[PDB]
Amino acid sequence: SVDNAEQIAQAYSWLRAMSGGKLTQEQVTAGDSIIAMNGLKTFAQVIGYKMSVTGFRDISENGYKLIKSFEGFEPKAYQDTGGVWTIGYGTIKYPNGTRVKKGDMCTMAEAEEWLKNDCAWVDACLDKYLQPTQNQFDALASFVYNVGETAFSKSTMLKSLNGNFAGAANQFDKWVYDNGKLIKGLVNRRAAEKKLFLS
Amino acid sequence: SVDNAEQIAQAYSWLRAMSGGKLTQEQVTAGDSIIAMNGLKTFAQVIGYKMSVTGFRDISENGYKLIKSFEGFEPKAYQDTGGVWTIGYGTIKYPNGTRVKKGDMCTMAEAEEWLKNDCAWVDACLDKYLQPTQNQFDALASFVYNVGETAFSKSTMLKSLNGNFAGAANQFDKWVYDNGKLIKGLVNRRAAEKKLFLS
Repeated sequence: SVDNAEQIAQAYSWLRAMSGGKLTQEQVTAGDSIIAMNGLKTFAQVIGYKMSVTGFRDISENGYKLIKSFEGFEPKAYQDTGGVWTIGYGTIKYPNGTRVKKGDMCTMAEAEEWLKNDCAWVDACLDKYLQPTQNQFDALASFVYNVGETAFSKSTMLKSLNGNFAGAANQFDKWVYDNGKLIKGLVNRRAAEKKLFLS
Repeated sequence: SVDNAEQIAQAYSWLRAMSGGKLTQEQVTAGDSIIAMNGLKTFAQVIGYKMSVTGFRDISENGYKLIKSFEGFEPKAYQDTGGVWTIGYGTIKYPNGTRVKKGDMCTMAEAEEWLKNDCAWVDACLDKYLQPTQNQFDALASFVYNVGETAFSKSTMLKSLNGNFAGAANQFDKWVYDNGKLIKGLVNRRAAEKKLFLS
C-alpha cells in the first residue's frame, strides 16, 4: 500500500527465487521500467508478490551466517551470470532502491546490512505457510529464500512440517537438482540446511 | 520480438503456473496495465517468459483430452476463485488479446480452440528441458502446463527423464500437495498423467 524503496530489493529477491535462482538483466530492466512507469505496486502485483508484523521469530545471526555462506562475499560490484551488476551477498538493489552499478565497493558490515533488507520477506512467507519452530527456522529461511514462495507451498517438505520433522530434514536433500542435473553447491547447501535443521 | 495478441493468453497461462495454479484479478489488472503502458515485451520480460519452431511433437488430440478433463468445460463466463472472469477450459484471454468478461458464452469447439492457444507455449518448454519422447509427452505437457517451467526445471522428475522412465512415472504421484495439504484433484490428476505416461 504505502510504497517504500526498501521493498524494491525485496520484490526482486522474491522474484529471483520464483525465477529459479537468478535474475537476468532483461527482467531487472523490464521491472525497473515498470516501477518507473506504473509504480512499485504494479510491479509487485503482476509477479504475485504480496508485500508484508509477523511476531514469530526473526532470522538469527546464525541463520544469516549460512545464508551469507552460500551467497558469497563480493567486496566489489561484479556482473553476475545473468548479467546484473551485483555486490556483497547477492545484493542488486540497495535499501534506497538504487541499483548496484559498475564501480561500487563495500565492506562485510555494509553487505550484511543490505542482505537483511534483501531477506526481509522470508519470515513473513515462513509464517503464512507454517507451528512456531522456535529458532531453528534459520534453516527454513535459508531454504525459502533460495527456493521461493511457490516452491515451498507445493513441497512434500511442507507436508511433513504441518508433523514429521524427520522427513522434512531428509527432504532438504532431494532439492539438489537443477535442469535435470545434480548441483554440488545445492547438496552442499542442502546438507548445511539439513544439518542446521538439527540443533 | 514481433508482438502478437496470441501471446497474451500464453504469457498469462505461463504466469498462472508460475503463480501456483491460479491468477488473481490483481495480477491480471496489473499485467494488462503493464501491457497497455509498456508493451507486451515488458510484461513477458519481467516475469521471465521467453516467448517461442520446435519440430519435436505437438500435443495430440488425446493430450488435449485429459488437459480438457482437468480444466473443466464452462460454457458461460464465470468468476474464478481468484476473481478473474473465465470461460471454456480455463481461458481468460482470447487469441485476439481481449479479456473474458461477464456475459461471454461459448461452445466446446470454440473453447478447445482457445485452449490450444492457451497451451501453445508448453511444447517449446518441453523441448528445452528434454530425448524425443515419441508422442507420450501428452502426459508431460499436461504436467508442465499445470506445474510450470521453473517447477519442471528443478524436479527430481526431470532428473530421471534425462533415463529412468519408471521413476518419472512414479514422480507424478508426489506432486499432490498444495499448501502442505493433499489435494484429491491433484492425485486424481497425477494418476491420469501417471497412467497416460504408460501407453
